[PDB]
Amino acid sequence: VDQPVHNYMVKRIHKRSLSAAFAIASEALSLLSNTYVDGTEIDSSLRIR
Amino acid sequence: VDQPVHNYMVKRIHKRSLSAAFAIASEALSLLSNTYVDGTEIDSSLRIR
Repeated sequence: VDQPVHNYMVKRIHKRSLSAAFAIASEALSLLSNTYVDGTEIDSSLRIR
Repeated sequence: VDQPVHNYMVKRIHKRSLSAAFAIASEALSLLSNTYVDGTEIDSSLRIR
């Protein structure tokens, strides 16, 4: 004679990641570090670029 | 980890041409360049031709 069964299960999460890079040039940092000092009509175009 | 890439290309023009010929006989030149000397009934038909 049989009796009904109960099954008990358990699972565990798995951790992953994503990574994306982002470069910048040396002249880009040099043009982006002004701190309200420059502003001639030739450096502004390079900063905008 | 990978970082985005930009590309720059430059293409130039290339020059070609077309040529087509067109001939006029010397008799037709003598007919067309009378400079107000002809005008009879038989020169007019040759000038029209």
